[PDB]
Amino acid sequence: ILKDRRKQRGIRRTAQTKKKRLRELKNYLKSIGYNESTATFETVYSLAHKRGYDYADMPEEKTSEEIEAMDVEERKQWEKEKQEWEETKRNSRHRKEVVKDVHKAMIEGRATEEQIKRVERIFNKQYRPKRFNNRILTKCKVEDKNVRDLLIENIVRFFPIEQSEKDNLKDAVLDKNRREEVKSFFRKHKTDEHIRKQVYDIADNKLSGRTVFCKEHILSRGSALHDRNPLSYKKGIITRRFMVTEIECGKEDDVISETYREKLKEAFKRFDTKKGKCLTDKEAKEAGFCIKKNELVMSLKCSIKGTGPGQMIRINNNVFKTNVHNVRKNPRLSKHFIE
RNA sequence: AGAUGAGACGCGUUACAGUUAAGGCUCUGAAAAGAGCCUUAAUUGUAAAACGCCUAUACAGUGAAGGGAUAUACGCUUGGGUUUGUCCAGCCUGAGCCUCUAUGCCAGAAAUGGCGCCUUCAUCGUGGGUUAGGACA
Repeated sequence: ILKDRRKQRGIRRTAQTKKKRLRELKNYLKSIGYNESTATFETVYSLAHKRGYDYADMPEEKTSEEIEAMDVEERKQWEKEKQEWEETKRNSRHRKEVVKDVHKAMIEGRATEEQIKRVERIFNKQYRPKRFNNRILTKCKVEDKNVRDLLIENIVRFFPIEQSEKDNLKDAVLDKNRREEVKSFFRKHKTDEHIRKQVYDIADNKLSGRTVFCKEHILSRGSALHDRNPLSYKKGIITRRFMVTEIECGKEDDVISETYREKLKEAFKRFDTKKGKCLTDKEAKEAGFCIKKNELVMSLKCSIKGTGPGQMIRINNNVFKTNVHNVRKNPRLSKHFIE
């Protein structure tokens, strides 16, 4: 399964793009004349980390009659999109706000309007171009959404009625005004319910125009090295910080902080707990815990068990858990081991 | 009835540094208390998140000029980097080309124009691509 590979790819490329734009903003603000120790630079640079989300303002707008229409998978995916939008907007700002703090900071530093527009360009510049439209190349190009009229021609051609009302049905379905007329003939002649969902799927132009033939005949130890999340390794004790929700009920004794361990124990005692499985977020939130500003549940340092210094490698500041362990040490990771 | 692919916004982890709150230790002081160190949590700032391989004939920015459907490329053909002991997928890209495919944004009923986009020159720098997926050894 390559879905986790795609997720890691996206995180990697997003971090690289953020590196590129921070480097360009750093270079341009140095080229203006004020490098450091001037409060315009710290303000604008700290704004640049959290630049905002104007590109997808109100993403995937949809009406409730459409929410009642699609399949279970698509409506669960749309609920995921709605939850993603709600979760980001509590921590994301729209970019026109971030532009406003950039303007405030740069006006406070008596800069020119051309410099403000140039910083605006650096903030809005797209580095890796959105190249998405023609990506999947499932081909029968060797003969052995842009196909709308051909597709309804394939659907309607099996109806017993004569060709002229087939053309009128085609003209009714390609035009968005005449949908009630399609319901009129669709009540008039009783076909399968698969025919309604299919025909009104071309009427709503989902991704079905690419799964198609050529137009003339429409008629372990392999790749991964180590764990994703860095661990903390200081003076011989190995720990990693966990959120309270993420701590499983069977692992409460592993928390290094004693007082929060007792509070988690009486949290499991006060509320109904499931023995040894992961505990819920809002279920944990009602008990006595300090709240965070942004994500709204605290974090507690936890001890990692079962592994030790025999696998730990150090790439820059981070310390990871090696997945392959001994290959005799692995030659690719042989230079980064701790001992 | 299901799967490959692009671009960000965010969250989370780690390192360093600062601040606040709570706790512990030491010194000083007649005492109130003052100072310093350590632990936990919250908050802020900067940085890292494959190892590596390839690329300076490259990559990126700015300005000017020209083109922009008689056109470009996420396309085709043929090569290359990732690439190894060998072969792929995916991504990125050189040359030719418009045969298939794809062709964004804004104003305008439209014609059309302006942005995005492509090429050249000058200037400024060092930057860019791919790496968590497989199969045979």
